[PDB]
Amino acid sequence: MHRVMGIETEYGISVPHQPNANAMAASSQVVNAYAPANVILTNGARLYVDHAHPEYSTPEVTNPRDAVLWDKAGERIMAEAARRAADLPMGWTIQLYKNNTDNKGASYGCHENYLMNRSTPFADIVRHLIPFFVTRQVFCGAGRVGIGADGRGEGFQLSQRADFFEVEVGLETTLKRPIINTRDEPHADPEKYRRLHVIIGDANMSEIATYLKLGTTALVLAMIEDGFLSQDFSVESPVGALRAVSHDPTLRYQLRLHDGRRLTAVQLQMEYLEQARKYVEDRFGTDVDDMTRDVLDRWETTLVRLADDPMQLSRDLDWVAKLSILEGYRQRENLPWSAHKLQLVDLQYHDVRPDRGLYNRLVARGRMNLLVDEAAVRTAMHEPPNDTRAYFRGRCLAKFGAEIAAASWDSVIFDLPGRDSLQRVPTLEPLRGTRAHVGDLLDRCRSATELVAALT
Ligand SMILES: Nc1ncnc2c1ncn2[C@@H]1O[C@H](COP(=O)(O)OP(=O)(O)OP(=O)(O)O)[C@@H](O)[C@H]1O
Ligand SMILES: [Mg+2]
Ligand SMILES: [Mg+2]
Repeated sequence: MHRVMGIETEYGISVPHQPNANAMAASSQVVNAYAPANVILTNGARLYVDHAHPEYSTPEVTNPRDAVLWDKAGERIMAEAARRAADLPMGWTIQLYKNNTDNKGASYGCHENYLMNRSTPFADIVRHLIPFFVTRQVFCGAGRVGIGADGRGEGFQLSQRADFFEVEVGLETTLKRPIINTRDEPHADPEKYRRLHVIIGDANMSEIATYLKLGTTALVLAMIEDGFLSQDFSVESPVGALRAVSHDPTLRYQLRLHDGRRLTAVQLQMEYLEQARKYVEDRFGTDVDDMTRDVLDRWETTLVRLADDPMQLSRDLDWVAKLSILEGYRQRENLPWSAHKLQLVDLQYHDVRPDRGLYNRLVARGRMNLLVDEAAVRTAMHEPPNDTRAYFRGRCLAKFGAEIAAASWDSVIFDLPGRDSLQRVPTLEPLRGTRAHVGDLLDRCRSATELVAALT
């Protein structure tokens, strides 16, 4: 399938035995440790400090798989960065967790960006997106021990971010956290593209969960752009139903719909599913991508698997995988969900360290289904996507990085010796500046000045 998307994960950061240490500082020390604080990677990825958290923004990708690949790559990058921070003269040993909460009452988001037609009514987006985002935590939920933002509430939930959203629509602020974020920063031609900023998702360790999160959403976004959805999935008290779903790991609870019909999160997801199948069949027909049908079947299988038993998905889904780890401890040690150990286990699951990370052990123990190979994940660290402008950005920093004064999604600003003014080549088109467009040019160009000349 093809959708221009990206995943910006704000990594949970902690400094052991460092009450004095500042998040902004620790978050910066790690981002600066990888430099050899906004840093653009050869990956086309972005490393920077955001909200006092180290953040990794994948390069722009055209599919949920590559998004998975370059997000995962970000984990390896975060781990490496944190290790280097300890190697630096500054002694800080920084723990990084890919998670949405520190269980202290603080919540940092894993953002998913999608490129949509600007012509797509935002009202239709909100209408059909809200119900989807509320109920997608079934597979997407990283899982969280403790209920409510404070986490003092005894229990296990699907979503780590669910308790942190008061409002359904609006701009994301420090005080309020909307389900549907109103911020439009396309970083692409504004008339042609709208960048949908999805803040409601939990950062997933599981490659499948991320795949489904991005894939299913991408599907739903397609139907919204084609105005395919006839019905209204809108839910009364979506923000409440959001938490409700998260708060029920059994997924028994049904949402109340403005049409009056009652459906569980999974049933509602199935509604989107068959609608998604019905949409792709109508449009794609036989030409449908393998990945589109893969996301389709994985979405259907998951929802069916979920309905029958959640735990059979323990290899695929974070919240189920974690729940597996958690229920084990509980049965073995007879611990209530109020047990602090369960929270440490919840947190440790997201630990970026290969040895310490519970998800990472599961992967090493073969307890998780991977959608991508570690060999590719490694390459995806220094190597950008070929199908996106990230290629031009990434390759430039690698070869021309020395001559580059600044880079972003919007452009790459070179400094050419002999030119008093900085030369800016904007990457406005996410789909341009790919391996095909700039690939040869970047191979031939001996210098940035030579490259800038070719582009001009
Ligand atoms: N045109 C686009 N369409 C879809 N996704 C995009 C686009 N441009 C960038 N992205 C994605 O957005 C992420 C970069 O987001 P960034 O960390 O800069 O946050 P932001 O969008 O500036 O907002 P904030 O700084 O408030 O989080 C990348 O992971 C990338 O994949
Ligand atoms: Mg960001
Ligand atoms: Mg963001």
